[PDB]
Amino acid sequence: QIPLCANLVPVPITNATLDQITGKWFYIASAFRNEEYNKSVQEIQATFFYFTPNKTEDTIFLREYQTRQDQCIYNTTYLNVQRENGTISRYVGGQEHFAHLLILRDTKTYMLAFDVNDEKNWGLSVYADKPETTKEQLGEFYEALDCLRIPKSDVVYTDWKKDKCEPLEKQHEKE
Ligand SMILES: CC(=O)OC[C@H](O)CO
Ligand SMILES: [Cl-]
Repeated sequence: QIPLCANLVPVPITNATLDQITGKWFYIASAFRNEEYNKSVQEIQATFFYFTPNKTEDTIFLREYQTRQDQCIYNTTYLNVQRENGTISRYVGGQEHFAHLLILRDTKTYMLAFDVNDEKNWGLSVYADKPETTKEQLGEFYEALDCLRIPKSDVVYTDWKKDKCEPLEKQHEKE
């Protein structure tokens, strides 16, 4: 009687999948079951970032340009990859958290499903290769939320008009 979620089926990460995610992405939206997670995420006004996989070490080097309180905060870190599980992981508050990487029909968008920990904390984020998207580009994201029974009204979106990091990224590139 519990309908299952075809867009959330894990898919093993290969060297080809690591090439597919190499490059620049924009953070578009998330929604979590935990309300404090939604409110925490609400302070992030925009974020774009670059991934550079290291296939030997099963890591990905992340350079992130986040706008928070109307300024740019730049940070680098390493994510771990669990190839056979289809997950990538990041240390959050000193604990490793895992997410399934789900590359969408259109390889221009992908989602991270945070469905590896306690069920009361599950959530979904979606990313694209441009800062703006259409409702249609987000079809798989909204279907998955419906299937996870997270209402659309809990989604937190970034607002690209608020970005402050394009000026920095531009200088990082001139150098
Ligand atoms: C795995 C995880 O918690 O996050 C991946 C990263 O935050 C998105 O760029
Ligand atoms: Cl689904």
